[PDB]
Amino acid sequence: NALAATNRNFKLAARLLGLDSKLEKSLLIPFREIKVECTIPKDDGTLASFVGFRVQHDNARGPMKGGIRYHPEVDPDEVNALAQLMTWKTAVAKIPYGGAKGGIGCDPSKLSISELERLTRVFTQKIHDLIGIHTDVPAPDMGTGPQTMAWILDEYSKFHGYSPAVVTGKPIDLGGSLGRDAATGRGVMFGTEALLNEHGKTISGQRFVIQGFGNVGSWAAKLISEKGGKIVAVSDITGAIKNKDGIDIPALLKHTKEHRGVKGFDGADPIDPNSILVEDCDILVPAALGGVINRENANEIKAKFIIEAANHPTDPDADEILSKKGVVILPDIYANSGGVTVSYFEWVQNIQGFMWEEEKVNDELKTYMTRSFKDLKEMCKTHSCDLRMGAFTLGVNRVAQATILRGWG
Amino acid sequence: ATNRNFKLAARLLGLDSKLEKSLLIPFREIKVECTIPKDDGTLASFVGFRVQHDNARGPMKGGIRYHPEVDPDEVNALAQLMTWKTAVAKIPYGGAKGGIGCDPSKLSISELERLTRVFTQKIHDLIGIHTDVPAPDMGTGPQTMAWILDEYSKFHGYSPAVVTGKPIDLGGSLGRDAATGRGVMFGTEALLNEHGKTISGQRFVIQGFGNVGSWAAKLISEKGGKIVAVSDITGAIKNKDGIDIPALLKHTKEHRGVKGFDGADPIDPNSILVEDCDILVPAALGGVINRENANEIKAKFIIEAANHPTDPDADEILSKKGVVILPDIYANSGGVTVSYFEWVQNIQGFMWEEEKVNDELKTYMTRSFKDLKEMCKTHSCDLRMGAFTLGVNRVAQATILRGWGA
Amino acid sequence: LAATNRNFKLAARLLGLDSKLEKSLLIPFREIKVECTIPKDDGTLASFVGFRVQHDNARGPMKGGIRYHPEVDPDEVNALAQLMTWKTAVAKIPYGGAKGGIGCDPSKLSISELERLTRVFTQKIHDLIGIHTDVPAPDMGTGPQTMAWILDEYSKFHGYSPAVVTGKPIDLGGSLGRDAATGRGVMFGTEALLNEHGKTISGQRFVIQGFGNVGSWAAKLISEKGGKIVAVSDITGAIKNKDGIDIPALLKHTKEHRGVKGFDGADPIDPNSILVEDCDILVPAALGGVINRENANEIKAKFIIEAANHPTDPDADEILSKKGVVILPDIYANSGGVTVSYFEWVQNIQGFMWEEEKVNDELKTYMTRSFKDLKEMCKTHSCDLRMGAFTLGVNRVAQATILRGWG
Amino acid sequence: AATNRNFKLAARLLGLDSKLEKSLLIPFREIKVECTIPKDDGTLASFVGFRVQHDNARGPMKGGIRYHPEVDPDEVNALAQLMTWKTAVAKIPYGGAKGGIGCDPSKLSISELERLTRVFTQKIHDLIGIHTDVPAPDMGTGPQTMAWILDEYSKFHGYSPAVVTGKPIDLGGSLGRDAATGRGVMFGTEALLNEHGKTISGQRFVIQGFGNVGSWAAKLISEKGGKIVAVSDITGAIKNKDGIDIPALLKHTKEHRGVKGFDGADPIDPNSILVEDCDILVPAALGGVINRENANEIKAKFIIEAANHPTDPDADEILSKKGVVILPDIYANSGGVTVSYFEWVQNIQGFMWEEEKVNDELKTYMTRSFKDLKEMCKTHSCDLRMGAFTLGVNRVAQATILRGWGA
Ligand SMILES: NC(=O)c1ccc[n+]([C@@H]2O[C@H](COP(=O)([O-])OP(=O)(O)OC[C@H]3O[C@@H](n4cnc5c(N)ncnc54)[C@H](O)[C@@H]3O)[C@@H](O)[C@H]2O)c1
Ligand SMILES: NC(=O)c1ccc[n+]([C@@H]2O[C@H](COP(=O)([O-])OP(=O)(O)OC[C@H]3O[C@@H](n4cnc5c(N)ncnc54)[C@H](O)[C@@H]3O)[C@@H](O)[C@H]2O)c1
Ligand SMILES: NC(=O)c1ccc[n+]([C@@H]2O[C@H](COP(=O)([O-])OP(=O)(O)OC[C@H]3O[C@@H](n4cnc5c(N)ncnc54)[C@H](O)[C@@H]3O)[C@@H](O)[C@H]2O)c1
Ligand SMILES: NC(=O)c1ccc[n+]([C@@H]2O[C@H](COP(=O)([O-])OP(=O)(O)OC[C@H]3O[C@@H](n4cnc5c(N)ncnc54)[C@H](O)[C@@H]3O)[C@@H](O)[C@H]2O)c1
Ligand SMILES: [K+]
Ligand SMILES: [K+]
Ligand SMILES: [K+]
Ligand SMILES: [K+]
Repeated sequence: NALAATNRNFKLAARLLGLDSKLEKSLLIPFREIKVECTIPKDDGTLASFVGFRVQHDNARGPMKGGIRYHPEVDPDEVNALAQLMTWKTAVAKIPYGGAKGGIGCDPSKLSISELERLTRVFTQKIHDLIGIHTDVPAPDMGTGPQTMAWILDEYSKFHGYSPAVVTGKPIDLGGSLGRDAATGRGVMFGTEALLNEHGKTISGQRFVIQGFGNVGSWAAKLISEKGGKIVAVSDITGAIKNKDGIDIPALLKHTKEHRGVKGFDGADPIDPNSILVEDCDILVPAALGGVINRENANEIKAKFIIEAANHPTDPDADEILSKKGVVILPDIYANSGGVTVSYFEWVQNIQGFMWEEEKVNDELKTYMTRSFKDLKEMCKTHSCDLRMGAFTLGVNRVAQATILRGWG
Repeated sequence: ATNRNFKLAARLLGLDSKLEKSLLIPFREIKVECTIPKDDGTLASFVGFRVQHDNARGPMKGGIRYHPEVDPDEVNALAQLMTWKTAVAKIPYGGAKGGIGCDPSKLSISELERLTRVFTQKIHDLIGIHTDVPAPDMGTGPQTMAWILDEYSKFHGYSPAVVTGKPIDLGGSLGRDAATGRGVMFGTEALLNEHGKTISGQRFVIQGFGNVGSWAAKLISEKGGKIVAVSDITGAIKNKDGIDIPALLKHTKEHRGVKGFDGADPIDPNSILVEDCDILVPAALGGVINRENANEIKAKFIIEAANHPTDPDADEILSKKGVVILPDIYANSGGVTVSYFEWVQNIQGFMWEEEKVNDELKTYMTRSFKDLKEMCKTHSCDLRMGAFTLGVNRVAQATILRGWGA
Repeated sequence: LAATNRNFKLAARLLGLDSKLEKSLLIPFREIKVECTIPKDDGTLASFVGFRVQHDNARGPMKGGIRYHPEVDPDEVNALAQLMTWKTAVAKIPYGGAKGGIGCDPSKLSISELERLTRVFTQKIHDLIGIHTDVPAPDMGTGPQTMAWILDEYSKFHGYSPAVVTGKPIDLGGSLGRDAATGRGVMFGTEALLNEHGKTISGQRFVIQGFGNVGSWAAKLISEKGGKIVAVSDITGAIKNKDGIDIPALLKHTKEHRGVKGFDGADPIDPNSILVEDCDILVPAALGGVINRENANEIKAKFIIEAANHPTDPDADEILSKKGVVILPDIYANSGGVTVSYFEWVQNIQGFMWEEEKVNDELKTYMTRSFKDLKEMCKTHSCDLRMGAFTLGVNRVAQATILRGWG
Repeated sequence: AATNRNFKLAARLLGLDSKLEKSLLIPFREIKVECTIPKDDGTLASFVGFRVQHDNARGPMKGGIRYHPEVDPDEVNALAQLMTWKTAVAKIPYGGAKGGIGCDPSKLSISELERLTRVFTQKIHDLIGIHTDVPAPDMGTGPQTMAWILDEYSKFHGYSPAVVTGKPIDLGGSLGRDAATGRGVMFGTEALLNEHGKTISGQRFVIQGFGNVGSWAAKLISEKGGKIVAVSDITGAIKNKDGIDIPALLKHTKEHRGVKGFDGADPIDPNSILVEDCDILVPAALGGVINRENANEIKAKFIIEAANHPTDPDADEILSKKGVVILPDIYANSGGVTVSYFEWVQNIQGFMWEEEKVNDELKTYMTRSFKDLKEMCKTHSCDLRMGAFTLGVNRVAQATILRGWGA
C-alpha cells in the first residue's frame, strides 16, 4: 500500500500533465537493476552468502541518490517503487539527483559487528564500479547508519582515492554535514510554517499533536515549540502523554535521554496511546509509522492540518474523507524532504572540499524548502488539485522535461 | 529440476553445503533500460539483461538472445549450465547469459542496429575481453556481434576479442561453421575407442540435418561411418546400405530439406529414433528420447548433439539396456571450444589456419573426454554424472583457491 | 586573419617578448579534424568534417564556441581561437582559447539529423575535450539544445559531466544571468570608461545599432541607469527620439513584431544613417566592419563601445584615434558573456548553482578589475585601449607559459 | 607521383555507393600539435608535428613518421590513404596513417633530436597506441628514433614495445626485417611466374638499385637459381650474361661505394640497364624510371615493381599492349609492411619468433595475397595493378559496411 500508492500517484500525475504513453513507459522503467552475490566467512569460519542489490531508477537530473537497507524482507516491487519515489522526491526538492534504493537481504541482529563490517566491505567491493560521486551516492536506511557509511567510504576510497562525497550520512568527523541530525524535523517545521502562512496563520499559538518522538518527531517538537507552537500531546513506542497547556519540550527531551521513551514524564499525564491521532488540536504530525490514518479513524481527526512527517501515514480512503472534512494534508514527499535536501548539501560541501557552518546549512535548507513549497503551490493552481497531487506532478514534470532536453538519439 | 544434475554432482563430491549455495548464486545479475527512437520517430523501450553466473575460472562467456519470451529461471539455469560446460571443456571461462526482451521480426534492420548499440552502451562497463565475452544466440547473429564490437570499441578502443561469433572479415575464426558437428564426430571416435571400436563401419541414425546434423553426417561418413537414416522438419529418409551424404547435401541445398531425396526411401518421421543401428545421434530438438520410446531404441551408443534430447526417465531405462549415452554438455562442446579459440586468436592478434583450429579442437576434446572418463572411474557413475561432477569440481576448486578474504 | 595577428605582433612589440616565445604563442597547441558521417533520415550517408582548434591552455582549460556553418575558413577559425586566448586572459578567467565546429548547413538538416550529427561529433572528440581540458559553448548555428546533446552524449563516456559545456539550458545546469551577461557587461564597461572621464551613464545619449541579445539587454540596462537612448536600429529599420526611446515600451513592441519597425514613441529613420547620428556614445552591437574608412569622419560620438566583434577596422582605428574618439575594444567590451560562462562552469564544478544577484555581482567585480588592469597597461605603454587590452592578455599568457616551462 | 585515380577507378569497378566512396576518402582524423623544445644553446625552437589517421575499419592504423622540412598536406593524406589500401591488399589487420615533424634533422644535434622526439611523443601519446595507431620509421627517422618513442611512451603506459615497429632487435624488433622486402619481392616473383607455368630457376633478371631491397632480392633470387645478368646502383651498372656472383658482389659493395669496379662483371652504360635483354626486370631504386620513351624497348616479359611508383601510367598502357605483365608495387614490395605486422604480433604475444617462422609466415601471407589479387583480376577483367586496388578497397569497404553507421 506504499508501492501501490507510488504507482497510483505517478499515473495520476502523468494524466494531469498529459504525458505521452511512450515517455511515461520510459520514466517507469529503471535505468539499471543490479543483484550481486555477497559471500563472507563468518566469525566461526563457515561461509554465509547474501544477495546485495541496487535499483538505480533514473539519472536524468543528476547522480542517483538513495538509502541502503540491511533487512531480510526484500521485495522487488517495493524496492523498485521506493527507488522511483526518490526520483520524484529529489525533483520536488529541486536537488540535482535521481532516485535509487539498495540493500542486502540480511538480518543485522544476527550478525556480529565484525561480520557486518566484512559484509559492508564485500558489498562495496561488488558495486564500487556501479556507484560514484557523480553516478550514485548511497545513504543510510533501515539496518544501516553512520558507521556503515564510514565503512563504505573507507572501502570505496581504496579503489578510487579518498572520496568523502561517495556517501552521505557520514559521521561529522568524516565529512558529515552539520545540521544533518535536525534536518528532517527542521524541514517539517519550515513546511508547516509555509503552509500556515498560506492560510494567514503562524506556528505560534497553534496546538500540535506529534505521534513519534524519534529523529523526526523530537527535532520537530523542539523547533516547533521554540517558535511558539504548543505541543499538547506526543507518543512513542513506550506510551503517550498529554498536557493541554503544552508540554515542556526541553524537560521532555531531558527525560527521554535518561529513560527508554516519553513514558513516565512528570510534566504530562499518560493517555490512551490509541487516542493520540484523534486528540483535539489544530495540527497533527504523524512522525512514526505509515498507515496510521485510515477509513476507521479519519472521521474522528480534529486537526485542520496534517503534516506527514512519516512516509505514507494516510491511505487513499482517509485522504478523500479528510478532504471532504476540509482537512489540508501536507504530503510526505514534501514535508519530510529536509533530510534529503541536507544530504545534497553534505555532498556539495564534500565536492567543494570545504565544510559549511551550520547557519549556512539551515539558511539554504529554508531557501530550498520555501521554493519547493511555492512551486508545489503553483502546480496545484495550474492543475486544480490537492497538495499531494501537486507534489507528484511537480516531480514528474521536472524529470520529464530533463529527459526530453537530453534526448534519445 | 534443471538443478538436478548439479545437486547430484555436489553429493557425489563431498561439497560443503554452504559452498554449494554459493556456487548456485550468480556473481551478478543486471537489467538495463534500452530505449530507442523507432523508424517512425516514436519511442520504444525494451529491457536488456545479463546474468553473469560465475567467473572463478576466467571471463564469463554466453549468448545474447533477442526474443519476447524472457523467463528469469531459464536465463539463470542456462548461465549456470555454461559455467559447468566451460569447465568440462577445460576452457578458461565461466558462464553467463543475456538478451533483450524484443521481437526482431517486428523491428526494422535500422531499429535492430540502434537497439544493439544502445544495449551495448548500457552494458559496456560490465563486459570486456577479460570480464564477459558475449556470443550470438536465438534472434542474434554475426551482424549483431559486429555492431556490439563496433559500439564497444568507441568506449574502450578496438577490441575484437570482446565478442565471439563475429564475421570472418572482422576476426571470426575459421572452422566455426563445422565446429559443433566436427566435435560430435571427435567425441564419437573418443567414446568408441574406449570400447575398442572405430567410426568406420558403424551405422548411424541422425535426427536433424542443420548446422550440427549436416556437418556431423558429412564428417562421420568421410570417416567411413554408414549413415543409414536421416530426418529433419520436412521428413525422414532411409537407406540400409548408407546414404550418399555428398549427394544428400547437394539435394538439401536445392530442395529446402531431405524430403524427396533420390537414393533413400522415405520413412515415418516418428520412427527414426527406434531404427536399427549402432549409433543414434539426436541433433534437432530436446526431449525426443523419453519414457515412451526409450525401451525401443536399438542403438548401443547415443551421442547427444542436441541440447537435452534424453530425459531422466530415459537415462534410467537406457542404462539398464546397456546403452552408453555421450552427454550433451560434452558431445556438442565443439562450438564453445572453437569460440574460445576465436577469442585466443584475437588476443594473440594473429589468426590461425583452419588446420590448426581443427587440430587444437581434437586435442581439447580428447583431453576433456579423458578427464571425464577418469571422473567416472573415481565416482563409479555414468558419463553424464561424470561430466557434471568434473565441471562442478573444477569450479569449486578454483573458487576455494581464490578465497573469500578471511 | 592578418588583422588579429597585427594586434598580437604590436602587443608583443610593446612587451619585451622574446621572438621565439612569440612564435610559440602563435602556433596552436592542437588542431584536430574528424570525419562525422551520419545516416540521413532518408537512409543515405552524409559525411561532414568536424574540427577543433585548441590554441593555448597555459592558463587553464580551453574555452570556445562550436559553429555549425557551411563556410569554414581555416584562417578565421585560428584567429578566433587565438583571440579567445587573449580575451580569457583580459577577463582574468582561468581558461585558454579554442574554436570548433562542423562544416554543415543546419537549415538543410532535420532536427533528428542535427541531433545525430551532434552526438557523432561528440563521440569523435570526447577524448579531446573535458571539464579540465576544453569546454565548448554555443556559436553560430548552435544553441542550448545543442549543448544539451553534447552533455548527454559526453556523459555516456565519462559519467555525468555538466561542466563539459557552457550555454546549457537552466534546467540542465545553465547559469542564471547568462542571457543578460554580454549586454550587462557592455553597460558595466561603459560606466567604467565614463567614470575615468568624470562622467556617468546618467544623462548620456546613446545610439545602439542592433537590438538583439547584446543590444536589447544593453539598451534595457543603460536606460535603467539614466542613459538616454536616442536612436536604435535592427534588421527591420531604425528609430530616433531626441528625448530618449522608452525601452520598456520598445521591448513590448519588438517581441510582438519582426523588429523595432513601426514603434510608437519614436520616429522612423533611414537605417544607414544611424551610425552617424549625433550622440555621446555609439554602441555597435550588430555586425562587424560597420566603422570603416569613410564614415569615421562623420560619427559624432566621443566614445565607441565595441559590443559586436571587430566593428572598427584598422583604417577607422587610425582616423578616430587622431579625432580623439575613445574606442572601448571588443575583447574587453563584450567579455561579460565569456565571464559568465566561466561562472556557469564554476557553479557546475561546485555542484551548486548561484543566485542571479551573486552572478551579476561577480560579473561587476571581474569587469571592474579587468578595466583597472587594462587602464594600467595603457599608462605603462602609452597606448590606446585596444593595445592596452592586447598587451594585458598577451603578457598574462606569456608569463604563465614561461612559469610552466619546456621539457 | 600521387595518382589518386587508382582509388576512384577501383570504387567504380566495385560499384561502390557514391556516399560510401566519399566517406572512405575522408580521413578518420587529422592532428597537428606544437612541438617546442629548448635548443642546446638555450633558446626555443618550435616545430609542428602531425599525424593523418586515414582509416581504422580493419584495425589499428600503421604508418611512418617523417622528419623532413618539406611537408605537403595533400601528399601526407595520399600516403596515409595508400597505406590503408596496402594493408588491406596484404590482409594485415591495420588501417593507414602517416605522420611526422616539419624539421631538418641535418641541422639538429643528436640531443636536440632526442628532445624533439620525446616532446612529440608526449604530445601525441594519447592519440596513438598499441591498438590505435602504430608508427614506424620513414625519411629522417630510424631504429634509434623508434627506441626513443618507445621509451617515452612507456613512461605513460608501461613497457609497450608494440607501440612502434622498426625497433632494434634488442628492444623487440623482429628477425628477418632486414631481408623482408627483398624476400617478398622474390616470393611474389615466384607466385607470378607459377601462374605462367614458370619458375625462378633459369630466368634472367635485371635489377636496378642495390640497396636494402635490391641486394636482398638479388641474393635470394640467385639462391633460387635466378641468373642476375645485370645490376646497377648510384655508382654505375655492371653486366654478366652468365649471371653475377651476388655473394662476391655483396662483399665488393661493402668495401667500395657501389657495384662499380666489381671484378666479376664488366661495366655497362647505366642508361641501358632498363632495356637490357632479360626475362624479368626489377626496378628497385627510384620511381618514374619507366616511361613512354624506354617502354617500347623493354625486353622483359615481367616487371617486378620493387621501388614505389617505378612505372608511369603511359608505360603501363604501352607495356600492356606489348604483353608485359607488371606486378604492382603495392603488392610486390609489401614484404616490409607484412613483417612489421609480424613484429607487432610478436610484441603483443610477449614472445619473439625464430627467423624461420617469420619467413614461413611471410611466404604464406604473400602467396595468399597474390591468389586473392589474381582472383580479383578475373572477376573484374582488369590488370594486376587494378586487381590489387580493388582487392584493398573492397576489403576496407566491406569492413566499414559490417561495422555500420548508427550512433
Ligand atoms: N529521519 C529522517 O530524516 C526521515 C526522512 C524521511 C522519512 N522519514 C520517516 O519518518 C518516520 C520516523 O522516522 P525517524 O527517523 O524519526 O525514526 P526513529 O526510529 O528515529 O523514531 C521513530 C519514533 O516512532 C516511535 N514509534 C515507533 N512505533 C510507534 C508506534 N506504533 N506508535 C507510536 N510511536 C511509535 C518510536 O518510539 C520513535 O519515537 C518513518 O516513517 C520514516 O520513514 C524519516
Ligand atoms: N550449432 C551449434 O553450434 C550448437 C551448439 C550447442 C548445441 N546445439 C544444439 O543442437 C541442436 C541443433 O542445432 P543446429 O544449429 O543444428 O540447428 P539448425 O536450426 O541449424 O538445424 C536444426 C535441424 O533440425 C531439424 N528439425 C527441426 N525441428 C525438427 C523436428 N521437430 N523434427 C525433426 N527434425 C527437426 C531441422 O529441419 C534442421 O535440419 C539444438 O538443439 C541446439 O541447442 C547446437
Ligand atoms: N551575444 C553575446 O553574448 C556576444 C558575445 C560576444 C560577441 N558578440 C557579438 O555581438 C554581435 C551581436 O550579437 P547578438 O547576440 O546581440 O546578436 P543577435 O542575433 O541577438 O541580434 C543582433 C541584432 O542586430 C540586428 N542586426 C543584424 N544585422 C543588422 C544590420 N545589418 N543592421 C542593423 N541591425 C542589424 C538584428 O536584427 C538583432 O536585432 C555579433 O557580432 C556577436 O558575435 C555577442
Ligand atoms: N626497403 C623497404 O622496406 C621498402 C619498402 C617499400 C618501398 N621501398 C622502395 O624501394 C626503393 C628502394 O628502397 P631501398 O630500401 O632499397 O633503398 P636504399 O636507399 O637502401 O637503396 C637504393 C638503391 O638505389 C640506388 N640508386 C639510387 N639512385 C639511383 C639511380 N638514379 N639509378 C640507379 N640506382 C640508383 C642506390 O645506389 C641504392 O643502391 C624506394 O622506391 C623505396 O621507396 C622500400
Ligand atoms: K527510465
Ligand atoms: K556464486
Ligand atoms: K602555442
Ligand atoms: K573515412
